[PDB]
Amino acid sequence: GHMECIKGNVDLVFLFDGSMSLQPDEFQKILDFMKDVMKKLSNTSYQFAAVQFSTSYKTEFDFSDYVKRKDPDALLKHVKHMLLLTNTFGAINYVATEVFREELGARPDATKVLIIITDGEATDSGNIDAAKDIIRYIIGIGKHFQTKESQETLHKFASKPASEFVKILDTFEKLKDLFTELQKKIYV
Ligand SMILES: [Mg+2]
Repeated sequence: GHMECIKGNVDLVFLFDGSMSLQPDEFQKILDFMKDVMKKLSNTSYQFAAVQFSTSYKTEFDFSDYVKRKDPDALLKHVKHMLLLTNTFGAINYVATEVFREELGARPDATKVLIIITDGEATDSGNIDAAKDIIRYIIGIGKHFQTKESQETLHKFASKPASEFVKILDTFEKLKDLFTELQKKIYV
C-alpha cells in the first residue's frame, strides 16, 4: 500500500509519451487524463508539473507555472505532439534533474511522485539512479503491451513492487476508469 502511505505535500510530475505511434485522439485522451487528475486534486497539498517526451524532452509547465495559473485547461493549451521516438530513460533523468528544482517551484518537504504514461517500449538505454528518491508509477497502454515480455520491460522504470506500480491498460478508453481507481488510493 505505498500509494496509501503518501501524506503531506506532494510534488507530482506527469511524464507523457508523445511518440509517433499515438493517434490524435489517443494523445488527446492522455491530456484529458492529466487534466482530470489535476482538477480533482485542486486545492489539496498537491502541485503539478508536466513533461512531454519522445526523442527529446519538453517541460510543458513547471511547478511555479501551476501555482500562478492553477488552471489545467490553460496550462496544457499549447502542447504540440512531438511524433518521434520513446527515450524513456533520458526522460526520467530529465525529470529528476530539470523539473524537481527548488528554483522552479519544487518544495523541499514534498514527496516526489512521477506518473509516466507511455504506449511503447523505450528506445534508449541507461540507468535512472538519479530518480531513486522519486516514487515512480507507470501506465502502459495499448497494442504494444500485448505480450508479457513487453509489459515486463516497464518494471525497470517503476518503483517496487511492479504489482503496485505498473498498470497495463489495453485501450486508451480505460484511462477514465483508472482515474477512479487512483482517487481511492490517494489520501488528501
Ligand atoms: Mg509509442
